Amino acid sequence: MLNTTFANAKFANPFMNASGVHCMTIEDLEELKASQAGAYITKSSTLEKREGNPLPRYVDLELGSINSMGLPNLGFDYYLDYVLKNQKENAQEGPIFFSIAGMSAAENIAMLKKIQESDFSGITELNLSCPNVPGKPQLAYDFEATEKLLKEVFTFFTKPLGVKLPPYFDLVHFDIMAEILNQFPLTYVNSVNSIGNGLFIDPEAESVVIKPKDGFGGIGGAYIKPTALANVRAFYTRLKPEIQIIGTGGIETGQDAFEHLLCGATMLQIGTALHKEGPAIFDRIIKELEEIMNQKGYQSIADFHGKLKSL
Amino acid sequence: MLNTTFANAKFANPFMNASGVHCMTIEDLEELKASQAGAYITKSSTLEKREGNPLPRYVDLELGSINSMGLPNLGFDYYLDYVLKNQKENAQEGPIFFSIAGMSAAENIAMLKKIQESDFSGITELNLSCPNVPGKPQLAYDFEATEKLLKEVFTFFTKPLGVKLPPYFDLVHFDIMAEILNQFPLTYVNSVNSIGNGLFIDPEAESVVIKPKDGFGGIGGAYIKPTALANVRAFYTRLKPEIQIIGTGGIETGQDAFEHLLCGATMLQIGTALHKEGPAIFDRIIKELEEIMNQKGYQSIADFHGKLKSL
Ligand SMILES: Cc1cc2nc3c(=O)[nH]c(=O)nc-3n(C[C@H](O)[C@H](O)[C@H](O)COP(=O)(O)O)c2cc1C
Ligand SMILES: Cc1cc2nc3c(=O)[nH]c(=O)nc-3n(C[C@H](O)[C@H](O)[C@H](O)COP(=O)(O)O)c2cc1C
Repeated sequence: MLNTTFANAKFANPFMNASGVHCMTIEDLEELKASQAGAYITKSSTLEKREGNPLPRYVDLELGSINSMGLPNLGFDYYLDYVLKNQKENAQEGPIFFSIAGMSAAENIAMLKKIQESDFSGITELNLSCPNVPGKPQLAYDFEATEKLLKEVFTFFTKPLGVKLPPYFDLVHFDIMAEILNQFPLTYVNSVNSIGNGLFIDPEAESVVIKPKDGFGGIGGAYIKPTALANVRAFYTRLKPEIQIIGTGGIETGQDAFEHLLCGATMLQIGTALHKEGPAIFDRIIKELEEIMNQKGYQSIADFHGKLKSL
Repeated sequence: MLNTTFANAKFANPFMNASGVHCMTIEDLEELKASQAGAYITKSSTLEKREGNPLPRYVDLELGSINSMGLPNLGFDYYLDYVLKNQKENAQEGPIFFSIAGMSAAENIAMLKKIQESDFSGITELNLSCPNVPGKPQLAYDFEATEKLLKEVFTFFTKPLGVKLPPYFDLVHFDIMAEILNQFPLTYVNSVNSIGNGLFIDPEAESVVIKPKDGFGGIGGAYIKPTALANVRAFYTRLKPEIQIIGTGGIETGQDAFEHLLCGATMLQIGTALHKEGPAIFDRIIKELEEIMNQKGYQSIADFHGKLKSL
């Protein structure tokens, strides 16, 4: 009963992995294809293969996780060849999502041109918010640079495109972003990427727990649900209906999923919890969401989607 | 063993209430004076009395709190007369802190002029980040507006002044702010105010939990510690040594306090936990911190202050 329509495609359920979790190699991707995830997305890629930051760069926290991966990925070509080959063996219902995170505007345009010129018929996600790349600030916090990039992208990109955004914390920022985004034929916006540059400390050792950037890393998990929900909701009420929303952040139980959908998310991505549990999480959370719906007498997501009530 | 020197004043310990919690009326303040807090601060005031937002506007959460108080306060004159009367009857070792949060630059300058002209010899905290006032974006997220205001304030304000800042999530933002602040004879910066505009949902009722701003409110408590610690540490390494730091955010145990001190905070403010526990919290947390220090063989905060180790 979780059938979903997103970007003109039908998915068995709205669950996907969040980019960067369990999607580094073809082996990881095949495991997601074999799981009950309704769809899956590749690790954000760059033109050149990258090793990422020094270890340790990821730590499981009681309330979530902190990481500073530094974009380790097997390179743009590796992922493109994989998706193109999978396009031929139609053994999946729905398109695959392809994430790109170029280190500069030039690199993102180059990758998008290649995607546009290829036979790829899936969905592309432009990551404008990686908080863990030393020397590179989050492009999506610079409204002007963001508007400039999107203008150049839409002069040639005609395929489905969505943007992964960092969290915003001021209503006026939502107004400004929504206005910039509403002018483009975007397929979706995905909120949110990690809460950037947080710090976790081991009081006994009196030190940080991750090696890169003096311990500052992206925060995810339970810590960020309040912000994730707010971002999904704030955008749901300001974006033109043509642009759908993928909600990412703090999803660990069917209840968390239910809350994102109530705010207005259509697809849902699980990061930290999937990293901790493995692909079996999809089976568990699908069962949990269905139980919630059963108890409430709901037979489809359309019964409550975007219907969060004010007081 | 928690003796502290801050703004050239000596305090029995570094603990104080965070502005807005247990400090609305003279009765609240007197209870703080009678508790074991090393110092205390008043509720942010405006020139005129304010009722604040409709109820419910504050909700305790398992991992913190969410609120949209709307600056309810008894007015600038009420707090000033109270602090002035207290100065006469010298029954306190250490100045009292006075928070102001005018709805416009003009209102802030007017209150500051009044403080400058009065006999007030305590410390003033200028709130540049109230995220719960409908229609007003956080001034501190506007670097240019913030620089202008401080430029004007320092052309006449000669008494001790500190600034309460909203959390920042991009290292470049820390660089820009540190450069703006370093040019002024500021006494301190207080990081951080609530994580702005989060959302909490009651899944059973399928609605938000607070009435104002459609349920969007400031987040505090365990949810924000990683961000709080990061802000304190990021500023500690960029600000000129003359500007000290007050760390606020997610403090509820001695260990949380220890982590803030390890990052570089000198004074510590407790918000959410004090709202939940009452002034008796000071007695508990002081014992917990001393217990940690005893186990490690530390006899004063100077032994580990700002000594967080990188990997
Ligand atoms: C180990 C790790 C790596 C990540 N890598 C990326 C990445 O390559 N691309 C991206 O857009 N987001 C990345 N994310 C961030 C997320 O996709 C997601 O937005 C985030 O973790 C918030 O969700 P969560 O609370 O479920 O973790 C990563 C998160 C983690 C935990
Ligand atoms: C009920 C409430 C009212 C608040 N009022 C103010 C206020 O008037 N001025 C201010 O600077 N901060 C205000 N804050 C924010 C805090 O002083 C503090 O920055 C925040 O709660 C983060 O700390 P915590 O994690 O200990 O709550 C308020 C917080 C709460 C819980």
